Amino acid sequence: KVFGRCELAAAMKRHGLDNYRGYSLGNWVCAAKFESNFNTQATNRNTDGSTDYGILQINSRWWCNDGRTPGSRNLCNIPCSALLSSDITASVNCAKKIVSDGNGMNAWVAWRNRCKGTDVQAWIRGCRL
Ligand SMILES: [Br-]
Ligand SMILES: [Cl-]
Ligand SMILES: [Cl-]
Ligand SMILES: [Cl-]
Ligand SMILES: [Cl-]
Ligand SMILES: [Cl-]
Ligand code: NA
Ligand SMILES: [Re]
Ligand SMILES: [Re]
Ligand SMILES: [Re]
Ligand SMILES: [Re]
Ligand SMILES: [Re]
Ligand SMILES: [Re]
Repeated sequence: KVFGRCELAAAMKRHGLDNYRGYSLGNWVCAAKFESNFNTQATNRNTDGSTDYGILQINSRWWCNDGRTPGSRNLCNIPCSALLSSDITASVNCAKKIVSDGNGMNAWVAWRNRCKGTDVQAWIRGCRL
């Protein structure tokens, strides 16, 4: 599913991401924009053989199991395929674990490089929330 901006903001808010670990909703929408272009089915294979999955491009080296990333962990205790669903529950629950692990949203390189320090409120501007 390719979400619209405001639609994703509302869903992320229903799923408890607004101000989660202190990160306002716009940070999460911005991250999703630049990680996946709001496409829940986005995948990206990395040169190390791990793969990134879903709206927030969560990586199989640490967070989910895809059966083809040797020596990896599955710290979110999910199949990576769950991160591709039109329902964002699995991606949100895993993202909550990732953002709590020490480095905040810097865990998403695209967030650090394209959202951090910017007017992220613009991503939710005008949306019915
Ligand atoms: Br609902
Ligand atoms: Cl947009
Ligand atoms: Cl915001
Ligand atoms: Cl594996
Ligand atoms: Cl394969
Ligand atoms: Cl699995
Ligand atoms: Na894994
Ligand atoms: Re909803
Ligand atoms: Re909010
Ligand atoms: Re690995
Ligand atoms: Re943080
Ligand atoms: Re701001
Ligand atoms: Re809401």
